[PDB]
Amino acid sequence: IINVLTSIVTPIKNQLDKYQ
Repeated sequence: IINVLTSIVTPIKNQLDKYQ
């Protein structure tokens, strides 16, 4: 679950990174 939750955060955080 934790690595999976982090697997969900991965794209979102990088999406933000790309957005910023």
